[PDB]
Amino acid sequence: MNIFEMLRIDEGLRLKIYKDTEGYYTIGIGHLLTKSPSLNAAKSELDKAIGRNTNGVITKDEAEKLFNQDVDAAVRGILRNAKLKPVYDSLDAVRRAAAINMVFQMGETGVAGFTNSLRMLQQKRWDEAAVNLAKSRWYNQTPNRAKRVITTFRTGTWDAYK
Ligand SMILES: CNc1ccccc1
Repeated sequence: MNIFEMLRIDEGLRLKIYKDTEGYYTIGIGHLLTKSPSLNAAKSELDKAIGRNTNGVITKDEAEKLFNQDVDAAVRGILRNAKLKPVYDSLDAVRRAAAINMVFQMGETGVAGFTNSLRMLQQKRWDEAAVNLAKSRWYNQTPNRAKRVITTFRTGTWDAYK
């Protein structure tokens, strides 16, 4: 198990444009295309990302390419965020994957509002952090996925993904 396998489980793989849990046009392995309610706008974003006229359909290779870029961009974003970087750096590799998972799902900004969880995670108060993390819109809207990510934060193991 690793960050790529973890997010592949949580996000799935779909080669046609679909709506994510929030109703936003998405493709591949959780690659958000747009928050716009326009399908044509999403197809435009897809063509831009892939570099060809896709007509709402991509290959597995293309999906995995976007997935690579998205994971890489999530990590690089964390490291350029003044609030997230110190907490991330303080974590072990397993919990770092849980950190990337969150940023991948809700964006950098969404996570930065977990100020109290971030502090508990840096202090390594794992049970407390796990309790605080679940007191969120994130947990309430996606409980099963959030439980897995929180368990990873709590334990520093891959038990929730086995
Ligand atoms: C709580 N998730 C998270 C995300 C990014 C860096 C540290 C922690």
